[PDB]
Amino acid sequence: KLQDSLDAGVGNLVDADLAKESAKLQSLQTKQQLGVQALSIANSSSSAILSLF
Amino acid sequence: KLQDSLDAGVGNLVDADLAKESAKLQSLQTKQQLGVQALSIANSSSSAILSLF
Repeated sequence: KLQDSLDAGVGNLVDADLAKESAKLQSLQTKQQLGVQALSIANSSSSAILSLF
Repeated sequence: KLQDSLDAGVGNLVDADLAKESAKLQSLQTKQQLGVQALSIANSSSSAILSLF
């Protein structure tokens, strides 16, 4: 019984809550795609100077 | 485990950060179009002498 309670306590300390991690995974992937699009916009923004001459 | 760690370290030493490279590609290409236009404006400048005489 003592070894069982000790394993359960170590698990309470280290083990992760996978549901919260799945939520942050989805939000972060969507944020990454938005960041790639924002980077493409930032590259495209320079082009307007080209036509001025 | 040691093989994987050594490979990851060499990869840190040599791998490129591609997103900054795409941004450099865009800014550089725009710089070439503007520079070609500047070279054309430069070639234009000598024309006025034919009118002056």
